[PDB]
Amino acid sequence: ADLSELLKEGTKEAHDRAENTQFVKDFLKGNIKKELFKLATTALYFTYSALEEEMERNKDHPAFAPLYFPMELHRKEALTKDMEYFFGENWEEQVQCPKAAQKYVERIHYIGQNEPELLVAHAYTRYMGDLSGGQVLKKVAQRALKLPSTGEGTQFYLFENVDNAQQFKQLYRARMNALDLNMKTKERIVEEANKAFEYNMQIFNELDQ
Ligand SMILES: CCCCCCCCCCCCCC(=O)O
Repeated sequence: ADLSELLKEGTKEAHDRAENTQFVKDFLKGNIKKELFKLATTALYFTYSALEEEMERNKDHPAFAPLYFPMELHRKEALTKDMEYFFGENWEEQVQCPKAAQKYVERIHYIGQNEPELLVAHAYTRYMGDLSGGQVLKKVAQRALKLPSTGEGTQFYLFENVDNAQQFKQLYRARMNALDLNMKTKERIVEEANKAFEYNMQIFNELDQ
């Protein structure tokens, strides 16, 4: 069956578990204060820094190259702007990676250096969710934190180079389903995606504290 279909069915439960964490339910209610949002944003910066370093490393690898979208998808530059807004120009000295995020970052580096055919599990799960959810999450955070109308602090959530998210999600899915993969590796990709949702849940719960 289609890898996209296997990922939908094989990750529904782990997806729902992460969506039902206390941090997510508080955020969507607007109950997320600035300092804690700065920590959550720090976690994203280190996560997407790692993910995009590994996608660039495998940009020519046949099990990943069709999904290399630096212009359309990469978030590191956007997150850098958000970190500069929330912390100021010397933001890099002010942060440290949260422990569960550091564990996810290590797993991304391992996957990209040792099992590049699984890197899609992380890219799909992160960027397809980002594209669907960006506008909703941006509005919630701008209102709750009273952020500037001009978009400072929420550039992570805006895909400046994706004209239409539903058309791009469709293109991305069709390319993923066309990767030449047997059922052995497709099942590992589903298990790696569930692994990602687990790291996701662990980062949320570390934020909740
Ligand atoms: C989903 C709505 C809340 C967004 C708040 C930002 C905090 C993100 C924590 C998750 C980090 C990525 C983990 C993963 O790879 O799944």
